[PDB]
Amino acid sequence: GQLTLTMCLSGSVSSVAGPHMAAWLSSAGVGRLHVALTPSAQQFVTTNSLRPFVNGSVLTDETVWSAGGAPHVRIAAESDAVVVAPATAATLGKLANGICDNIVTQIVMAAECPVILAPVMNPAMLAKPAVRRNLDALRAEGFVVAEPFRSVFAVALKSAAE
Amino acid sequence: GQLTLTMCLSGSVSSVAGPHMAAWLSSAGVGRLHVALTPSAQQFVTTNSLRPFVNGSVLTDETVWSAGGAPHVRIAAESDAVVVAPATAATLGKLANGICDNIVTQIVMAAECPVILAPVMNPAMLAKPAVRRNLDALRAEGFVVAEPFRSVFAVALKSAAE
Amino acid sequence: GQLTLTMCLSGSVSSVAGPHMAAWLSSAGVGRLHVALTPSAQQFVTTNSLRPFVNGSVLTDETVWSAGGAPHVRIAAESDAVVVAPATAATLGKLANGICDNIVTQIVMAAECPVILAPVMNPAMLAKPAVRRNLDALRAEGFVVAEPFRSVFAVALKSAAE
Amino acid sequence: GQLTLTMCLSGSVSSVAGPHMAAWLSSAGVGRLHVALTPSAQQFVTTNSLRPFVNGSVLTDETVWSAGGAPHVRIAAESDAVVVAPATAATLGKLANGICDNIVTQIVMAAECPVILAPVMNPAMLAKPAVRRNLDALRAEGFVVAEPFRSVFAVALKSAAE
Amino acid sequence: GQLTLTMCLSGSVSSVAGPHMAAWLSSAGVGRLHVALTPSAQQFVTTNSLRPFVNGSVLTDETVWSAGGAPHVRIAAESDAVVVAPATAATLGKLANGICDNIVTQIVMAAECPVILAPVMNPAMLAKPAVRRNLDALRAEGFVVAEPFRSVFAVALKSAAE
Amino acid sequence: GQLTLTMCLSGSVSSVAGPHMAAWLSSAGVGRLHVALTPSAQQFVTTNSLRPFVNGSVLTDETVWSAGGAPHVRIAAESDAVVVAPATAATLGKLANGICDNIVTQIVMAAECPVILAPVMNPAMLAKPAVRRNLDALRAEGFVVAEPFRSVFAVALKSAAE
Amino acid sequence: GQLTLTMCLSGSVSSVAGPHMAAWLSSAGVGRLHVALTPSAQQFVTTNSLRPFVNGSVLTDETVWSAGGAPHVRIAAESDAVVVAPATAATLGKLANGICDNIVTQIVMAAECPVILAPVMNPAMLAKPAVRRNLDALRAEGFVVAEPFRSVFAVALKSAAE
Amino acid sequence: GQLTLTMCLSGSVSSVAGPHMAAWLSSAGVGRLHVALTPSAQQFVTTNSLRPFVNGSVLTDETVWSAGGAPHVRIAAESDAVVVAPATAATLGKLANGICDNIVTQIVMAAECPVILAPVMNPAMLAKPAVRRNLDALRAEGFVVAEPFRSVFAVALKSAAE
Amino acid sequence: GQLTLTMCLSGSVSSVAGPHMAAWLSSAGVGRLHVALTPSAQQFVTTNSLRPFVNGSVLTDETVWSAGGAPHVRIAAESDAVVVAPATAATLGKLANGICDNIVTQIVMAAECPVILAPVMNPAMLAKPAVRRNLDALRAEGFVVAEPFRSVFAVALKSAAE
Amino acid sequence: GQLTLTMCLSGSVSSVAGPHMAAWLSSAGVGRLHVALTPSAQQFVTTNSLRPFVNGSVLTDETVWSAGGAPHVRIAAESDAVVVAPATAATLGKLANGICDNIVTQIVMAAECPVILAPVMNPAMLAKPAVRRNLDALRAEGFVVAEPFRSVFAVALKSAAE
Amino acid sequence: GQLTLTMCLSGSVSSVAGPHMAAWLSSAGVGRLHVALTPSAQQFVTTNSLRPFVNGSVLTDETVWSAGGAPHVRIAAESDAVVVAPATAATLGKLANGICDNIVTQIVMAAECPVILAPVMNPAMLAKPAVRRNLDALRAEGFVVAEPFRSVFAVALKSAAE
Amino acid sequence: GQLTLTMCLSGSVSSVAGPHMAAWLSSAGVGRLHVALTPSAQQFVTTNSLRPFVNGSVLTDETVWSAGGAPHVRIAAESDAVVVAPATAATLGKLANGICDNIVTQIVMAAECPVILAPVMNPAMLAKPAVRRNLDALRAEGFVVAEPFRSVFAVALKSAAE
Ligand SMILES: Cc1cc2nc3c(=O)[nH]c(=O)nc-3n(C[C@H](O)[C@H](O)[C@H](O)COP(=O)(O)O)c2cc1C
Ligand SMILES: Cc1cc2nc3c(=O)[nH]c(=O)nc-3n(C[C@H](O)[C@H](O)[C@H](O)COP(=O)(O)O)c2cc1C
Ligand SMILES: Cc1cc2nc3c(=O)[nH]c(=O)nc-3n(C[C@H](O)[C@H](O)[C@H](O)COP(=O)(O)O)c2cc1C
Repeated sequence: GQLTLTMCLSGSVSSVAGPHMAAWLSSAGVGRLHVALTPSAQQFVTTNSLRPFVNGSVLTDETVWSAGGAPHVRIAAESDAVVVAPATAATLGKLANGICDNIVTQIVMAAECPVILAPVMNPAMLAKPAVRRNLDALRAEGFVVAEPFRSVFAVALKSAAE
Repeated sequence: GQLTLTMCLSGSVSSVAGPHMAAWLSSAGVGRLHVALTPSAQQFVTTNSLRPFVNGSVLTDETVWSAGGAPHVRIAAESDAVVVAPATAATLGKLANGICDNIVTQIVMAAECPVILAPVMNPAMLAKPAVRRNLDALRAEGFVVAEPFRSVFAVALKSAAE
Repeated sequence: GQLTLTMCLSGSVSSVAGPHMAAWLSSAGVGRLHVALTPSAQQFVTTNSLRPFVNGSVLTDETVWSAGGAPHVRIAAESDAVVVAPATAATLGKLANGICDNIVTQIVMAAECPVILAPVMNPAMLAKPAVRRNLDALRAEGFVVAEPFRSVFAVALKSAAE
Repeated sequence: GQLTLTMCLSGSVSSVAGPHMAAWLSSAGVGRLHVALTPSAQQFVTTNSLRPFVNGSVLTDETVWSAGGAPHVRIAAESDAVVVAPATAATLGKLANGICDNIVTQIVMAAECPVILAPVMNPAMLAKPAVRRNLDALRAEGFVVAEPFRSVFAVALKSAAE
Repeated sequence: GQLTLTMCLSGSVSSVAGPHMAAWLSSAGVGRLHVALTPSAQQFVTTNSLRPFVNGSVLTDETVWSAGGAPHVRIAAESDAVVVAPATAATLGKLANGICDNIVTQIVMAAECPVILAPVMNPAMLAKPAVRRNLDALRAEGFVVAEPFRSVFAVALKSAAE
Repeated sequence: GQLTLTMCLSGSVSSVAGPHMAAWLSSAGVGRLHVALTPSAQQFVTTNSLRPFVNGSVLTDETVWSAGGAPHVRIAAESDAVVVAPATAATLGKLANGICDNIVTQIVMAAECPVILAPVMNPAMLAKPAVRRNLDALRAEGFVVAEPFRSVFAVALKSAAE
Repeated sequence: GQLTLTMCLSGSVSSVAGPHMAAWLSSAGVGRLHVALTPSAQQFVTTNSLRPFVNGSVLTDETVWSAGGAPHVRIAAESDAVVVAPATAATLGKLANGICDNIVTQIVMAAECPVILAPVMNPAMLAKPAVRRNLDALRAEGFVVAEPFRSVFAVALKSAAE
Repeated sequence: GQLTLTMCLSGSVSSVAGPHMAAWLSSAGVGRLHVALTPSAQQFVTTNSLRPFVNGSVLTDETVWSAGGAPHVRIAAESDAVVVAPATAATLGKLANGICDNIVTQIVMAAECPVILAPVMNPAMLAKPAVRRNLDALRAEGFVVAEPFRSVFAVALKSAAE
Repeated sequence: GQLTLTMCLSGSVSSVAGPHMAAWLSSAGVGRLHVALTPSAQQFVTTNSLRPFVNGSVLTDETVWSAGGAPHVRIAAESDAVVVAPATAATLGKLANGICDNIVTQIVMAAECPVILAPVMNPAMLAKPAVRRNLDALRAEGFVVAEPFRSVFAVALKSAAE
Repeated sequence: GQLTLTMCLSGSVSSVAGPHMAAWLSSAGVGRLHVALTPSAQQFVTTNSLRPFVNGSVLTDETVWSAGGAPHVRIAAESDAVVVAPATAATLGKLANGICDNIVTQIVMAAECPVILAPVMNPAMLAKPAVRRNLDALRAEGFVVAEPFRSVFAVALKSAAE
Repeated sequence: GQLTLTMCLSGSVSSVAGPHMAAWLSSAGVGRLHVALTPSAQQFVTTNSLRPFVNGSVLTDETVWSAGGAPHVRIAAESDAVVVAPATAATLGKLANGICDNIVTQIVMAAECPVILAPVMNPAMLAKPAVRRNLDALRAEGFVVAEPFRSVFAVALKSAAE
Repeated sequence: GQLTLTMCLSGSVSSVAGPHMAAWLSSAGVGRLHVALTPSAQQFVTTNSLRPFVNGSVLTDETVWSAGGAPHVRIAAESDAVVVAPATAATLGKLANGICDNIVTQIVMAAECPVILAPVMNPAMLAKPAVRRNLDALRAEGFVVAEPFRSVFAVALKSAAE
């Protein structure tokens, strides 16, 4: 009802569910919804597919660049929860190592609200030691790592209540 | 099992469900799946979001132009059913009046298999006389008009059996 | 005074009068004025020539695409009258057959307010049977067809009162 | 001898015969020959392949746009016959419904001379009800529909005599 | 009747009246009409909106560059009057100081016929000392400055008689 | 506190101080701050370097063109002082001669508030007669010429009080 | 029946007959047909006009570049005859002097099968000494020079039998 | 003989040896050879220099993007060994930290076969602590790190046997 | 007086004299003057530098391509003399071997009037055997080779008299 | 011998003599020669036509922009004379009014050496009052105005001696 | 005096101080100054704003790419100190993990001189565990981390003395 | 030791050995090394792969064009030997016939030092009469033709000694 939730989409084909998830959130209590995309995510989701379901901003690296300022960092501050779903190995690896080189990773690293991450990758990657350690680091950040999607957004909304 | 189905996507935001529908069809009996997009549909679905679920071709006007030939018309001939879902007012209006100016409308007008159409538009358009008459014309073509999505593909698969 | 009027411009050289008409409307009672252009209309009118006289939006297909959403359909809903003046043979033919492939035709087909159309073409086209039938269809839509420009906007403003 | 004939080419591969037909006409009595192409026709014929055989204009949508004015409509007025050969389903459908959205359809709808049309399409389209009705409409226009190419231009030249 | 008049358009929104003025002149005695545009004027008028009313040339900086030669200077020589209407502060300032950096200013400075100028600007500029002095300089050139549009073209046509 | 100040930046390397000056003004009483750039100034300052310190608009010629309207002239009207700092020889020369060919010069010539100018150039230019006369003209305009930067903005803020 | 024939097209307007010739060959015994174009030939023939009649490859310099490898040289090796028809003066001159700077000349110089060449040029070139000598050189290569088109392809098919 | 080997090339000038190495492998027992390039590697090797020696795919980020799907991940699965040679500091650092942001790093992190890495960098980097730790991490992945090129491919082929 | 002369310019820096030579010819008896440029010549001469002195056509490869037809070959036929001055080694080599791959070489090889050539190159090229033989071939063509510029055009004008 | 001379070229067709003049200067005593072009001058002279005769820099606005710094102002300081020949009305007007908006005008206004200007324009401009006054202003600058080209460079070289 | 210092600028708005800092260094003892920018830094600083104060090179990724070679690595070797100020979270994270994917990170990782880093970020990032660990890693590299700008360059100059 | 050698690379895949050969030469006595590429060679070698091994210039047609002047001809003059290795059929054919249309062929034809050529082509071309004659012509030029690569550069270095 009174919640501002920011949804982040990574370069996984699962992010085609973005518009469906945004509608699920919109067609429920969520007051403000924001969506941010990594560059790779834009090969699987278009911003025009998200805008009809998103009463906040739909942010890409190009959108934020041409607008100037740091509107994404304002949105991080204004969020009661930030969800990265799907979260690719690459995005998890960047967050785990503090390398915020796009708008999605900058939003997460600027956020002080609960952060829920939903890793998605082939299990030929999810058991690799380097990925295990990244999940360890992400969890030391205080982030919630939901291994292995409506269940994910339920946990985010609960955390956003407090 | 032994069926070749071609799915067509129109410039409605509902066509973001394309990849989910293609996976539903793929994760079932369908043997060959093809997908064709109108130019306007590409603002809502990317071809890269469809390709992982489509063991046939993913066709756009640009894809077919640069390849040369009429591969879409070969695919129409090889199809046991053609589904347009969603079908915009514009696409319904073009088919209803024999104006096949893109690959999607050319596939439908070349097809001799069952054709199932799923109109999607605001009801401020669906009760307009011109749209009613277009649906009359589409139905005189022998096309199945499913007013007002898994139910739609079920009817297509039944017709494709005979 | 309390009226929202949307003016649509077609690919006829007569649409160079757009800015003059918008000023006439603005320099009178009209409360909100919107203007939409077909792609062909943009070879005869620039958006920058309209903006100084238009306190609402000036919409083209490119403007609406990059903005995302359906702001033109919101504007159709918010309009007390929609005027297409000039209305080319091509635009009349598309409306008459329910083929809304640009923002102007989508606005008209989404509108539930009075719609006034001002055909403009060489009389070598206006007596062609196909054009006569299109005008028949447009008039069955409930649209007001003003054969053969201030008089046109007067009729629109009267209808918008009720 | 004293005749001005305008030849129109549609997006069918048969329009590669354009240059051969223009030479046949040129290498005979025809006094002025003009040629107009639809955008789709330009994937099958180049203007440079036509110009050596055409003592009038070779018109495309881009040619006419950059030149300004309506030189194609002047050419329609100056023609003693207009031939569309090949005429695609799409072009026939547009003419049949009064939607002149390119230079070829504008020339036909502006012409007051005899108009001869040569449909070309797969018979999976030519027996479709919507195409049958379009041919009915084209023939109510007074156009000569030559179902199912030198024979076509012979009929055009006879009509141009009166 | 026997007069050649060149009309120049500046980067003021008033130059949208260009096509209407050209038709007024054309729909009267004027024998040859030419039109030239500054680059800024092209954000308010298109050349395609002028060409149907202009039996001479419609000149822009790009048109003249790609054509080569100085066709605009030939047109200045062939003119019985040159009208700049509207004349922006910038164009007045350039003429007043002999800086002909575009085709419009080159036409005026090459002309030996009567030159009529119609300043248009917000009165926050027209009382500025620098603009007053520019008008002084323009008038020392022998130009007719019509402070503060059919009346303007009437004065030009009278001067062109002698 | 209650002041609207517009800062203009010219094509001098000194305009890299723009962001620092905007922060100095912002980190003080100034209520609304606007910034406008000449095209040459954009080789030394980016708009993204200014936006974080500017609670009004950051205007370039391209920004204003694509937005349509004259938002810069609205901003001139709404300003209690306009500062050009640095002011190049070229910009001083244009203002001095009433040639407002970009957004910065248009803002100054439209402004009725105090105008403070800070010339910056090599003294091989500042003693040239033509530049001396331009400063004479600028000062006859009522502009404050601060020969030969915080001191400049102090004078502007004092004048803006009345 | 069992023959692989490669047809090469040069920058002569006669190469518009390419699609007609390819259909003649296809609508006969020829088993594999390949077509290669010089860059200049592409101003007279499009690849999309050839592809429907060509069951092998349609090769241009750009096609081969982006594909990588030397697929044209594989096709030369696999050919039972190579026909250049029309063969321009420029292409004849390059072959005659061993300068294979495009895909067409590389195919001929790599071919070990019979090579049939059909010169086409104005007789103001065909009697020039330099062209006579080039034909001498081409014929010393073992190539068949058919001075001065179905007859040409008949000779090629006979040679391909042995 | 029966082995599928994938060779990866990084942005080191040493990757100009790629084509020579691919020929060495091809001119030996290797059955299927694939090559993948990082974006930086393409300033030192062209894909056209590799294709003649590579009977599998030559993959770049652009190649895979436009093709859609994950053909590189299929190739990782089908490989009996993956060699990165040369492996830059940047590529080693990305693999070491699970950041697969290009096709080369995605292939390695998806591979379940032996992975052999050949670091190449100035020793001013190879003794840096951060690089030492990356090599530690790479070796904990089970990768073979060949400090400090035919010897490297020999070790890969031995591992691929089992 | 009654002569049509075509001047050709090659990629030598000496062709900057083109405009001066065209004026010399124009400021004398020459009735029609045409100028053609090789692509390399356009790095040393612009067409806009020639047009003011040339009452015929100024032809480049791009000019002729976009115009369609063979206007250069018409100009060759209409010429009483063709001069190539300067003539580079490359252009001499192409003519000598019948390789007319640009508009300049096509004009010469189509011309039946006297042809005068003025070689210009470093003497490190003019004594090379291959260049000597090319001059032998050019002279067997009947061309006049003026080893080693007003004197050259005098010889051309004398030959053009007969 | 020991002199550094900078030659400036304006947008007059006379600047095609630039390369000839630079060679005349080079083929004499001049030690360092620099050349600068206005943007309009580049439609009549190419930089590649000047470079072979210029042992200093050949400067355009684009050259200086991409290089950064003010190399043209360094060259002004290092010059013993600066010649503008031809000097257009526009360039004279800019210098006369202190508006150095390109590299050529910046060089002149930065120069402390003798400056020689050679006006070139149609006498329909040279007797205009505004141009007369500009020449008055140029001469008050201390510049030498050579009304109405080797004679011009002789005067410059004499002044450069002192 | 005898020192070569390389200054690196990251994608923080603080890097607009780059030109001011370079002038401070230049207007002091520093003998050679170099500046390198990350791609993101170029949205806040232009190279043209730095060049006037930098007697060495101003390096970007594009500059180094087009020049070829590794001039940045030569500059790293020639430096007595390298300062990254501001250093973003992203750049710190890359250095901390040995991922030198741009010219700035390559310069630091190649440098054997003292390296001083000035982190700049919102404290919502500087207390994140992943950033703390990166600073730990940077400091294990021997780098000087100046938490939380003239003071920073003072420490760099002291270290460069030894 | 004291030798300047220029290496030329043709459009053969063998030119990928360019960087290895340049290093072999550099890692030996050669004092100055230059490298020039044909346009086709750039699909197989990048300039950035050569620059690290080349202490002279790496020249392409685009490099030389944008630089102006004839730096390649200066390099030809300064060379003690010029090697073309590999030399394609096309490049051999051009040299053999004096057609220097790119920088590589211009360097060879300008060179007065020993010239060593290493033909590389499929033997389906090397026994063609036209290629045999080209080798005859190349050898009459005094060039050394090394039929059928370190051995080639050894012969060049021996000749360069005298
Ligand atoms: C956000 C958005 C949603 C739209 N949804 C629909 C829709 O659901 N049904 C429809 O007929 N048109 C819809 N339109 C309008 C169509 O996109 C438009 O008519 C288009 O030209 C259809 O093109 P196509 O039928 O060739 O795909 C929508 C437009 C926008 C901007
Ligand atoms: C073919 C041609 C020749 C011209 N010749 C002159 C000339 O001789 N003198 C002049 O003042 N302007 C001449 N002009 C107009 C100038 O090019 C125009 O004023 C231009 O903007 C000058 O720019 P610049 O002074 O910055 O070089 C000519 C224009 C054209 C198209
Ligand atoms: C993959 C490939 C390899 C080639 N190898 C050769 C070759 O080894 N020798 C040759 O003469 N031509 C070869 N060619 C053809 C040449 O690239 C072609 O003739 C080109 O225009 C030569 O240009 P250049 O001599 O100006 O560099 C090859 C072409 C391709 C696509």
